[PDB]
Amino acid sequence: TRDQNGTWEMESNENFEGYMKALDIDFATRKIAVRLTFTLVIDQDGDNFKCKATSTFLNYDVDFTVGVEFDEYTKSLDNRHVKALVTWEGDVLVCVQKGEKENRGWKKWIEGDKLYLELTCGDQVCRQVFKKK
Ligand SMILES: *C/C=C/c1cc2ccc(N(CC)CC)cc2oc1=O
Repeated sequence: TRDQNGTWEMESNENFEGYMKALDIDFATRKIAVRLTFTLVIDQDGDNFKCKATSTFLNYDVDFTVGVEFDEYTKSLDNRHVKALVTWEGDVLVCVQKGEKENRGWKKWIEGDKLYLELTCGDQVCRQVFKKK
């Protein structure tokens, strides 16, 4: 399915530190961030997405339209400027963040009532799995 609407509670988190280290997140923010569980709230209407990931400390907010390139200032993460583009590869939602970092982006897909998120930077791949609340 291409329907990722929902409130999604973290079930698994693998190699979050490696991804954040690849982004050069400072040590203290990174060490706290690796410890924390996230809820992902995805508000999707056709091609229009609003994605909010919340923890007790760090936050992530992005709005986009599938297939429309946009400037992203990554800000609360690594404070960089990228040219972001979100598209479908089958039922996998693929984001490429064009900029200083290679292989930077993410992939989101549904596999049996679970939402998978892959965060990529360089040769680092973080895998997070969420359950629909
Ligand atoms: C497609 C959604 C990706 C995504 C990206 C994120 C970046 C940073 C963070 N945090 C804590 C809330 C910083 C450690 C979370 C996050 O969640 C996501 O789903």
